[PDB]
Amino acid sequence: TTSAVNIYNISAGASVDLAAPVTTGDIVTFFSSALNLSAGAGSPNNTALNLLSENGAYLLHIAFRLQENVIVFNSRQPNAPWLVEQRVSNVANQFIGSGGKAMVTVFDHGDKYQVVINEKTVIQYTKQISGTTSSLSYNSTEGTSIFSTVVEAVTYTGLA
Amino acid sequence: TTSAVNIYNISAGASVDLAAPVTTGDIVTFFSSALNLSAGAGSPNNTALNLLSENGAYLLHIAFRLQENVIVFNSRQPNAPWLVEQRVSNVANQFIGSGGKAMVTVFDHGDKYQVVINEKTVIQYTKQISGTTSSLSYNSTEGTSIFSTVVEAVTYTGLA
Ligand SMILES: OC[C@H]1O[C@@H](O[C@H]2[C@H](O)[C@@H](O)[C@H](O)O[C@@H]2CO)[C@H](O)[C@@H](O)[C@H]1O
Ligand SMILES: OC[C@H]1O[C@@H](O[C@H]2[C@H](O)[C@@H](O)[C@H](O)O[C@@H]2CO)[C@H](O)[C@@H](O)[C@H]1O
Repeated sequence: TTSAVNIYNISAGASVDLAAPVTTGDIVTFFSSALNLSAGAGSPNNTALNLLSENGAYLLHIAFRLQENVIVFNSRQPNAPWLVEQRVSNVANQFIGSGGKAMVTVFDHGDKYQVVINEKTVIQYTKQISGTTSSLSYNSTEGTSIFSTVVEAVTYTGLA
Repeated sequence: TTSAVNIYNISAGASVDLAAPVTTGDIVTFFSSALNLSAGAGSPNNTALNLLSENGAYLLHIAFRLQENVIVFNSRQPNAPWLVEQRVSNVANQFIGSGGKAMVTVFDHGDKYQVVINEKTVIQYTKQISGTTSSLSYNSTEGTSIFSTVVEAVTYTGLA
């Protein structure tokens, strides 16, 4: 009955602490003011968007790899190996209908994460780790990111 | 479990039909790529954002008046008079923290409409009329709109 909107500007390489955590029912949307589908190779990730728990766990890791022409979704506890990674083939195909900008949305359905690029749902991710999101990061491979140097993030919390 | 994201480009003077209706629990966000808090007088509204029913009723009317330095929230059935209008004083005060752009968010709480400008909740509107929103309009007074000529709209439906 009293939802909230929080806006963040995330510079590449940075991690921001959410003024309000993202839990079941809440939403996170990343806005990119540019799209470079022919930027270069990632080491191996050109661009990575992360949702992190209060103790460093990678609730959700989203990685775009041009050289491999794929998108990877994984998770992992702090100082622990990477877990079972789901992948979606064809990067450009997902950004069809972009036009110099893109938005990635993540719905926290509680027991899963729905990832949408623009208007297309790309995957229904099954949570390998549970918990509320308290911080988000935008990591890039030097000079080869498919997104703008600064990505805007909007969270809609306190829905359910 | 299968929420949806729809993007719309709304030119001043137009109405768009939502590919997906907005009902209780859903969200609508308007994005303006400009802010003119010194554009001029509205006749009387400099800019109006409307949420309309499949019947033409104005579920929610949001109007910004610079000459009257106020924001009006009303509703009305088709070919009927305007109802009880709620008002918020001080236009600029609501956009504090903007900086060349703004976003207005409307949460459909079922029996109310929470309106947020950027991160500030401006009013918890009590629905004078109920129903699902099926179309949206952006009206303005020639040359005196406080928003860009084109406003982007993003709806998040199928939440509840
Ligand atoms: O799980 C995402 C994670 O992948 C790492 O690379 C993996 C690679 O994708 C996989 O095919 C191989 O078997 O193991 C590599 C190392 O775990 C990236 O290095 C890391 O940054 C994440 O993107
Ligand atoms: O209710 C919104 C509606 O207001 C109309 O103007 C009002 C005016 O603000 C009020 O002071 C007067 O008593 O009644 C008018 C309605 O006849 C606008 O003309 C209309 O466009 C809406 O903005």
